[PDB]
Amino acid sequence: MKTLSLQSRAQPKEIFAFARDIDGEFVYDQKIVKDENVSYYYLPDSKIDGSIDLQAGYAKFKKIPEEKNMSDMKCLLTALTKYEQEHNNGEKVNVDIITYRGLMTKLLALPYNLNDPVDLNVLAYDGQLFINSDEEIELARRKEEDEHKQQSMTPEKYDHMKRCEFSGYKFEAIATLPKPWADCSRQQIDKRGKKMVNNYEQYISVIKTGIGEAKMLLAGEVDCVWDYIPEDGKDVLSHYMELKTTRILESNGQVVNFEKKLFKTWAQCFLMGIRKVVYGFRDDSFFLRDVELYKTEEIPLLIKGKINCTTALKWYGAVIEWLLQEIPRDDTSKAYRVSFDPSTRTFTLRELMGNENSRLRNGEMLTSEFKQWRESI
Amino acid sequence: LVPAGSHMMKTLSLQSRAKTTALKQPKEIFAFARDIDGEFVYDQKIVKDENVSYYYLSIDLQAGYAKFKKIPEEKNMSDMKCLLTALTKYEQEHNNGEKVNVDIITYRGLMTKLLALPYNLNDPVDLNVLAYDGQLFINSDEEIELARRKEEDEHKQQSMTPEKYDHMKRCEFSGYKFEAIATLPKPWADCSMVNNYEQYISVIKTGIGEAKMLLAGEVDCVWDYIDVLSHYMELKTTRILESNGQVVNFEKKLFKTWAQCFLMGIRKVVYGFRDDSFFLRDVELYKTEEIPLLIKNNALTESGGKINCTTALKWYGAVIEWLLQEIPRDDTSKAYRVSFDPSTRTFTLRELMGNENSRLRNGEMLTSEFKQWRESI
Repeated sequence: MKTLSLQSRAQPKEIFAFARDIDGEFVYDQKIVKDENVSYYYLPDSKIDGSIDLQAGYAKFKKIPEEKNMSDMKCLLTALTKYEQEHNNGEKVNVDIITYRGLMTKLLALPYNLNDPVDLNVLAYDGQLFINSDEEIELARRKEEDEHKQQSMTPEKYDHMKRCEFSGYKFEAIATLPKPWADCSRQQIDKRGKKMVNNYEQYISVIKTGIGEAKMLLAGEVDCVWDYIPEDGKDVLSHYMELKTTRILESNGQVVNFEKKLFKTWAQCFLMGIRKVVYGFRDDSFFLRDVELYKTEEIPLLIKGKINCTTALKWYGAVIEWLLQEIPRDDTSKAYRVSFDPSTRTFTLRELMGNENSRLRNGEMLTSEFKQWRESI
Repeated sequence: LVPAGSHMMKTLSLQSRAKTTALKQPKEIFAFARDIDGEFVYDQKIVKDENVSYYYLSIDLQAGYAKFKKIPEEKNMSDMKCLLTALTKYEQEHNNGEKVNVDIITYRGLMTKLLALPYNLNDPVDLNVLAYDGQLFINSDEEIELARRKEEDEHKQQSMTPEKYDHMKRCEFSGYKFEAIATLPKPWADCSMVNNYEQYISVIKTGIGEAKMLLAGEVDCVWDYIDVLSHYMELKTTRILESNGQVVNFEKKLFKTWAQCFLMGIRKVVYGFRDDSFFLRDVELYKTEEIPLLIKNNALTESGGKINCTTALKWYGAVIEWLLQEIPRDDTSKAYRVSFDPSTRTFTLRELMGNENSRLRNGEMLTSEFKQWRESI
């Protein structure tokens, strides 16, 4: 086991996308993903008047079982395989690390969320590091946390919490359209507040980026398009936006808690090259009362221990460099666990058992089809 | 344990839309005709001198119904053979022995089905497509068409009274009767039973986006004299507009008429309006270019929903661009099926097996005469 002191200090572009459909199946064709799997922002000021009910339709929420909603490296590799075959001249993508934005967000946000655990699996294959959350650990963590909530909250509060979760998806539904306005039917526009809401559908952008000298492929869910998707398909990232919801702010204490969320939102968007985020603010009856659009670049200054985004990024840089330094890049006989333990506040890198390596390399992280592809090159 | 889709099939989103592009001006390059005896006429002088009608216009549109000379519908399917016969003659005699300079060769009616699709989601489409001599040839499928009309007819017997079934046949006759009573066989100065054998077919060069296309289409009459397209006119009939429901019925027809005329560069359309007793009560002249605004300004309604001609055209542009992108132009070893399935609302492109390819290339679509000609160039 190796240990990285917490005191350690060191232009994104989308290259492909994929989606999960309403039935939980994955969609890989680039054209169809762009044509019918990403929505467009539409929320006129006239409707931010307190009439929009973000808990309406809760009972028919189509919710994916959490066991099928963990970060999945397999679909990422399936999409990557297609990209390499069809758009990278049959060559492997030129990065050092392949992972999900949400996992990197956990690393970036760590210095100011020392109460949150982190557990990541890392393994070297074909000269690249593949990083994902651990299925077993994650599933158990989610189960434990929900069971704890059910047990420690009144029935009313627990149901209220579930409705808050729902309201985020509901906000996305009532603040977006499936196509540009000019290509929508009147029914598609006028009847969005009644449309069934689901969390099966996801649009996943995969970007090439990096930090310091590290090159990274990062996959992340994107909520919508702010204006349009460039016809020539260039610099599409700058056209995306995130959509969040939170409670109205009625006191100083609530504002400080909002800054903590803002930090996490900055981390998510910054890593992904997303330049805009809209927050919807709702009351305890779930009515939409205010909306605010933030530029990602200004969030650090809207935030006023003491959160420092620069320090966070220097820490993140140090973690990434450390992994690249400490994990033998061409040794495929081992797998590693990167862990942050909140009870001792230690950030650790350890070698997993051979059988854990076997599990990861033969299904959980790497797929047979991806390995066969990379072998064939 | 069954694939979600065939590995030999690709899907186009119904939401796909091309950017609006410059209007293309169609131009006639040759014509051919089918005579009263059902024989084809290819000589340009003879076709123009003997096979063209001229507009000239109580009147009972079901009169003479008893003698309607109706060609057997299985002898009236769109025929690539006659088109290729006419095209060969054109290439030999007027194009300096070179192939016509287009990407796609097909019939107007088939393209109309694609253009009108967004507002006709219950109507199936099935087209055969194949690459030959650097060009795509597109026709309906003979067997599918045969089965489909019979299927629909059985469905009618099964759902209609003998009288209403009879009423539907008289409605069909009334259109041909209107043409007969509203035209002369020659210009007035030379004029000293109803049938659907006689057809005058204009073949035009046109385009959409970057695609160049040859389209063959029946033309009803000349409005003044033989830029020949600008001298043609379409003739249609429909029931008088005595209720909102009839306005609904008319709008669907008027949109299809716009699509047909727009694609062919026909600039004028006359509708005859008839009552229950099939008396002609009103006649209205339209310019094709004014139809989209008439439809837009109609409060009554029916991308599904309100018909929008611009949206239709953007869909059509997307379809044509997609076909040209997805079907290898220089591979003559394969044939394709383009299909819209109303039950699933999916638009797909599927590679046919070798024996279907052979059937199309060796008689049904390509003729031996046409292939020998193109080879000799």
